[PDB]
Amino acid sequence: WGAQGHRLVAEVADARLNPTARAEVDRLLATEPDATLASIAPWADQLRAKDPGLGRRSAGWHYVNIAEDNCHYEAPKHCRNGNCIVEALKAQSTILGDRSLTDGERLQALKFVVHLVGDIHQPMHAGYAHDKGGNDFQLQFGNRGTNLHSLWDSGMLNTRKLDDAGYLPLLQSQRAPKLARQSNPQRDPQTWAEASCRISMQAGVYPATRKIGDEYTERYRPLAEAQLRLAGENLAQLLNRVLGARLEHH
Ligand SMILES: O=c1ccn([C@@H]2O[C@H](COP(=O)(O)O)[C@@H](O)[C@H]2O)c(=O)[nH]1
Ligand SMILES: [Zn+2]
Ligand SMILES: [Zn+2]
Ligand SMILES: [Zn+2]
Repeated sequence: WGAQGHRLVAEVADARLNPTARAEVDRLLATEPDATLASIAPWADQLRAKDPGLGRRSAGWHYVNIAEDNCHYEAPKHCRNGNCIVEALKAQSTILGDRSLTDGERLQALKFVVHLVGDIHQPMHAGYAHDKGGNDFQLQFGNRGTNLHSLWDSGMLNTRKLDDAGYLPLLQSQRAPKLARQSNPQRDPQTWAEASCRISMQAGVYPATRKIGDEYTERYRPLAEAQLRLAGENLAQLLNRVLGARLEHH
């Protein structure tokens, strides 16, 4: 996603934290001036500016392109050296949960988990390798040139002309998605990447022409918005497992 999609995933999740996860998230955020779950959500995309070395190391962590393999993930083939979103989200979830680490280490992991649960719910972050997740599929959207990747990351969301405060309650108004009955931080990333890949391959998501407009928005913007809600609910369920496992006896 672009920055707004990332912040909205985090805003959906933030309100769904259990009291233990609320307190631990707040404690980690308090170590960095002005940090909220939402404000840190775009951080991992900003590393060319903020941390070039980490930026180069983590660039591949934002996606996993499995559509040519019919959305069936295989770590050795699709994720050599762990350099993809499935294995990165698993590892950052483990790091985040490791209470023996420093606040700085666990806050960095939190930044990645918040971002990556967003990205693993963006269809075009789990799509074709051969066109770089739709980045190479250039098209006209209304009167403006873009590409299929950017259309899904932000172009459709931008059609609402809402700031986060306007967009958030719209996402919250949707029918609740059915989640897994339990969080499994090591197994759910693959599930989510494969589901996102299947959307990238759904009929019409790749349009039959290179000139689209309101018909495309009206059909697929609801699905992008459903994916933001789902990502936020899945992020809260994951943080509740990693950071909120005990109320009594914490
Ligand atoms: O197939 C691709 C290629 C790139 N990216 C996004 O673009 C960023 C920059 O990739 P690159 O142009 O530096 O390889 C990645 O971190 C990722 O967020 C994708 O989502 N899918
Ligand atoms: Zn993104
Ligand atoms: Zn993207
Ligand atoms: Zn990203």
